[PDB]
Amino acid sequence: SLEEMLTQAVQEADIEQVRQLLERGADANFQEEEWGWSPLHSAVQMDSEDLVALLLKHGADPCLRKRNGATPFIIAGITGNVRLLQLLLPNVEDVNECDVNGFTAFMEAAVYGRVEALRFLYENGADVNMHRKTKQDQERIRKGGATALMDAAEKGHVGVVTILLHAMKAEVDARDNMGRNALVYALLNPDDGKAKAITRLLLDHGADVNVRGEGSKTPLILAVERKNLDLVQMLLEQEQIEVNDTDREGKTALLLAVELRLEEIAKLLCHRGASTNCGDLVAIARRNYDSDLVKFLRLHKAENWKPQSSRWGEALKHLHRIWRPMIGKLKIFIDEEYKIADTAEGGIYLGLYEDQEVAVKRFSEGSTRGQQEVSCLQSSRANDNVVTFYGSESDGSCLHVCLALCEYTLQEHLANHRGDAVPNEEDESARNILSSLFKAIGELHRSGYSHQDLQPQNILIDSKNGTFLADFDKSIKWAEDPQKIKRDLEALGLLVLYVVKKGDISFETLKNQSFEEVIQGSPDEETRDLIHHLFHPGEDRLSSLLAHPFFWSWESRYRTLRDVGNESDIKTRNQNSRILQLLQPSELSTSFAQWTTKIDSFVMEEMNALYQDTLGDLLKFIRNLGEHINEQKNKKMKSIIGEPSQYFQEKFPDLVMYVYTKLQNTEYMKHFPKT
Amino acid sequence: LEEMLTQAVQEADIEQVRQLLERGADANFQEEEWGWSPLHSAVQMDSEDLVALLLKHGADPCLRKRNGATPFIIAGITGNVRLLQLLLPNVEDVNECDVNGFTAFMEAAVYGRVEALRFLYENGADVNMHRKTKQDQERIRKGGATALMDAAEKGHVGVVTILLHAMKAEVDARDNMGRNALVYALLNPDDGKAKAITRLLLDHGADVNVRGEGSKTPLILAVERKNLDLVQMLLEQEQIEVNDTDREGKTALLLAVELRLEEIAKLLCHRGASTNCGDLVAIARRNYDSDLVKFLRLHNWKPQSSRWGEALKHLHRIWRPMIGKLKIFIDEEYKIADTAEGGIYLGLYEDQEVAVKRFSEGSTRGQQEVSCLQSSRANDNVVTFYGSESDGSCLHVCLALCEYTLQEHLANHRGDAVPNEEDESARNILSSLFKAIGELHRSGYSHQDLQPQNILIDSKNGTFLADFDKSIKWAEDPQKIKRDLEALGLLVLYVVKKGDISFETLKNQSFEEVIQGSPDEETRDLIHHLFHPGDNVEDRLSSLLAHPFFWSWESRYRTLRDVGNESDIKTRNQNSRILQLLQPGTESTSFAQWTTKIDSFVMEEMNAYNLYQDTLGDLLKFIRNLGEHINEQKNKKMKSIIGEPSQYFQEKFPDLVMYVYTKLQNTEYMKHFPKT
Ligand SMILES: O=c1c(O)c(-c2cc(O)c(O)c(O)c2)oc2cc(O)cc(O)c12
Ligand SMILES: O=c1c(O)c(-c2cc(O)c(O)c(O)c2)oc2cc(O)cc(O)c12
Repeated sequence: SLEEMLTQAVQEADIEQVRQLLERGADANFQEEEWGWSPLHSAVQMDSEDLVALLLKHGADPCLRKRNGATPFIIAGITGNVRLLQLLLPNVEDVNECDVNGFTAFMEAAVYGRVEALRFLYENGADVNMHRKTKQDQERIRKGGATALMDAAEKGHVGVVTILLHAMKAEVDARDNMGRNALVYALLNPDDGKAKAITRLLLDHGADVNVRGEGSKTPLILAVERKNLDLVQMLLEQEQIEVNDTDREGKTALLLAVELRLEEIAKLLCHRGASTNCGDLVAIARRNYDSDLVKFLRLHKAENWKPQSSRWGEALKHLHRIWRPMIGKLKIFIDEEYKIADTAEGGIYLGLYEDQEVAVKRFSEGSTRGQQEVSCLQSSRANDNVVTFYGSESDGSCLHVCLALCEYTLQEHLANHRGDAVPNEEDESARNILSSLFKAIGELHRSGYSHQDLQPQNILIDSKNGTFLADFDKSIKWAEDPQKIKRDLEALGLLVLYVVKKGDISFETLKNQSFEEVIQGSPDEETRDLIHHLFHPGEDRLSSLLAHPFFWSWESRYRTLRDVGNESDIKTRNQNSRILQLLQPSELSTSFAQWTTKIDSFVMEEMNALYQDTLGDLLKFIRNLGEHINEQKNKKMKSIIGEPSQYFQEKFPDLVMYVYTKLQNTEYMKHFPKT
Repeated sequence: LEEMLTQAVQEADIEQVRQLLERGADANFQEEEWGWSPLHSAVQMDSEDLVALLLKHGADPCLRKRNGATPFIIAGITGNVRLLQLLLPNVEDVNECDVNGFTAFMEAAVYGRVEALRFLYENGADVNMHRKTKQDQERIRKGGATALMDAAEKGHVGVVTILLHAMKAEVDARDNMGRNALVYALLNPDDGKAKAITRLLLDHGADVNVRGEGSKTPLILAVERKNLDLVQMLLEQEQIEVNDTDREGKTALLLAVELRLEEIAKLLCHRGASTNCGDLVAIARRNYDSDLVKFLRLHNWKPQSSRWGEALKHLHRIWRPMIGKLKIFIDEEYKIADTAEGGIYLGLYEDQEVAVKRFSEGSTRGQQEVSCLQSSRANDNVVTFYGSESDGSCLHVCLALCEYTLQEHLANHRGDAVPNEEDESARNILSSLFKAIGELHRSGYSHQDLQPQNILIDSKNGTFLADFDKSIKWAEDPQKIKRDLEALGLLVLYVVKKGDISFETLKNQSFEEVIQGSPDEETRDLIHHLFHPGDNVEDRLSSLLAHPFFWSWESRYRTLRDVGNESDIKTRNQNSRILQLLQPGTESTSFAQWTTKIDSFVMEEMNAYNLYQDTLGDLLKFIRNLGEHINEQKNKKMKSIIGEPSQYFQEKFPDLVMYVYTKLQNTEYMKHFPKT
């Protein structure tokens, strides 16, 4: 706290407290570990001649570097005080000492427009044509290498540029590692006046005008985008300028002028020999409502992008063909032709995000619902079962949310494929859809968000039969109300029935039913138990419910009953054994009590070649039946049973649930199929 | 052709139009794309002759195009007054608006056509009419702007003055967003026109405490524009609330210090702006504004990654300027790895932790990376692509942050599994790579540089593909796909061998050398199929996901059991189909005379009735019979010798799984294979 009380004194500019602590034994070279600012650094920055002299009296190193490698001498280039530079010069080895990015004290006078500081460094040996030497990470991407002339032109300091070109013999056509001269840096100053002045100074000295800057843009191209006829006139005064130069996207200087509705600039470019066959300029000027420019062009007289979606395919071809203004990276047109669905605000339309097909949800930029949607999506990019979030683009008044384009809604999807499966077939599709919903909602909870509006319209299907969660305009962070999760689990239960019933029961119908009514509507015991656990849960239950026998295939259910019936203690009917102790409950009346009286009598006799009405002997009955069903002597028996998995679940619907319940958290859990 | 003759209207040749209108061309012909009739195209180009010539032929001046604007409305844009006169006696309402609510009066304001504006005023046009648009736009509070707002946005000082005085315009009118013309004025890039209109609007009583885009006040827009003149003009109003905050809670003074505007900040303090809305002194200090620093002196984010955790806490804590949506600082503390260009650093992209690969904005490899990523967003096993932000010279590619490289990961978990345990992790890694590379091919891209440094592991042990800086579209060269499958083969061995064999060592080996390095027959066969996928490669990676390499040891044991339970194997019917496929002709394999290679005690006890023959069929019967009875009480002695049966049979006869798989691959008995 002795060194730390001296850094507080320098900021308060109490000169006496500094003298009191420098004689008390405070470190003058003490660098704070965060950014490395020494007391000598902080004094020069705030321009206090007294504190810089007082600390230099106590041996404060003027070569002491900060985190970015800048000495207090270099900082004096920023401050611009000439007598601070005088105080530090006799203790500096090289005046061209640069920080880790290559910034010398000379450059810091140019960047900040410190003329009196710039001149002092000039006569004292500072290099005017010094390129910045930075680290090898920046060098490998052609960064750095700029001079003081470029720095001064970028900042628009007309005073500094004039002195460098005349008094200090600066190279006007010097290049950085990117290949850019000071002319490019000049046209980037938003002030129209300052840019005009520096351009004149640079052109008269011989700066190359056919150079490339940001986006392969020439100075002529930058002048058009700035909408400054004066800057264009100065450039076209050179005859060697290449007017037919193309930028990254292949747009020429003339093309951008017509696009931006600049009558005189477009006229000037044509009169200087710019080619008019680089685009349909007349139609562009026609849609701009520039009658004068349309006529002027009259007197001087391939497609390949293929969309991936099938439903929206032909519509995407049109949206790519037509011209639209870009909202950042998004190409969108608000029309009934490109509408996807209606929402509580703005609706959903087709769009193109970096030439990628996306579905666009629109919000008023002030809407809290828009914020809740974009907040939840950014956290669920790692969620595989949530629609892929591209980004958000603002037009100033409309919040555009671009999402992965899907073919049909879950409600629509179940309808379109309703006629595929015979009515008495294992519904594999229902398990694939519901499981992916468990994964989406489960991982969404671990991400701290709850959907709050789970309905089949909010569940989409892509072209590859994948199911995704979407429409988080009503989502919340469930930390604020921990028990609000129950709504998603309740809606998940209704979705289990909605999907099992292949969509025949409407979701509105399911919302108006009570819990007991919904349970009755389930066709089997596996669905009834699953929905119960969703309405009556106990943080990661949704992952644990993926092992529920609902998601077991009929072979896996058949395989599991076989494997239990192969237990040694069931086959020997060891009443003392653990396995029968678990299967011996208390409970109500099961459908497999006196199970011998409900099976075909022909099968009963051949298998007895001592079955009791216990559960253990039923599974033993399944084990012997399963291993031997295909033997020659059982061909007649095989016709009675048919497919055995369907047979036992048909005669005893509660069998799978009953075995699962008793063996859930036991050693015999190992007989369950792997999940 | 008859209606396509209307192309002459574009050339505005009067002779051909009069000649073809009597030839039978539709004057109201609307092209189906946008609905531009010949009368529409004429008013757009301002042709006095063609409007009269077409009005002679009954051309409807109320005929609407796609956006609902009549040729009369278009005349508001053109500004020719005699076109308005030619159409006025044939228009029901002068305030007829298009589908967005643009009337002929408003179209004169947007384009600054004063002579058109004056004519429409005295003929009944509504000056304070708000735009009535469709309910899609209305439900997001879009539209509703007036002619005063239209003129202020475009900066036409002439039109604003006439509207405020001669035409009784409401100065404090609000749109559906809640914005007045003053907000539309401050958005004009022209400094002069914005200043003039602001004075005209303020003198009439325009509300200055209004909110625009992003809850920005008029004062805030002047500060962000860096225009001292506009700030003084606004602070001349006494009712202005100077301490009003935008959406992000930034006040007028706060934004001024951040942007290094000395005098504006000084002016705001002299007008009563609060100084306790932020650490203003330090902000001016890091801007190197010595005078502004002196002047002011006189007056929970938790990262999810574990490895990079403490570093993300610092990057969120420190202040950095934003490169679009990316917060990044190039420092050794936040370095991840070095690349051929730019290296890899930590960053925050929309407050999310991301790994950033850096390129020069001109680099073609940077373009190939961002090109391949945009196509692989739907690929679950490719690193999640967040977005790309440009700093003007550096292409920043933000990707999902992963913990360790596959090479690093195998080392860190090398000590986990006892050497004689099923390598489950190797199957999870390779399968996800097959899914990643497979779907990448379906997306039309090939990796071309598959190496373990290009395979990442997230926090949840998930494996992802990355480093698409050398990817190509394989349509130009279809057979280059085999290279990715060849590198995939080396990855199969590299992952099975737990990384002990270096990848460079494997790249210098030949095909036959690499195959020899495989420790078992399942790996040996898989690697072969990747080196020889054939010219009909197509979707071979999907078909190889059913290869017994990805079968669990339980699934292999279950399948050999299930085959041994076939009726014709238990009865040893040599004529049957099942045995003909397995045993045709009178054997070279490790299970020939397999009865002589197992412990004699197990061999004898199993013989409890014809004994087991040295045929393959009885081996599967031997596995089935052993499996069903292994846990019986009287077999406790036998159980100890074999141990885990799956491990036993695959070790004594390594080719058993491959031999059964090969013989039953495309048969009815394929059903015994595990489900995929
Ligand atoms: O791609 C999408 C999509 O197709 C639909 C959609 C919704 C309906 O209600 C329909 O009837 C319909 O045909 C499609 O909604 C979406 C909602 C999102 O939040 C995000 C999307 O990407 C989609
Ligand atoms: O998240 C990433 C990541 O962590 C690494 C990485 C980490 C290491 O620890 C290394 O040693 C290494 O070489 C690379 O690379 C990446 C490469 C990408 O193209 C994209 C990424 O998202 C990552």
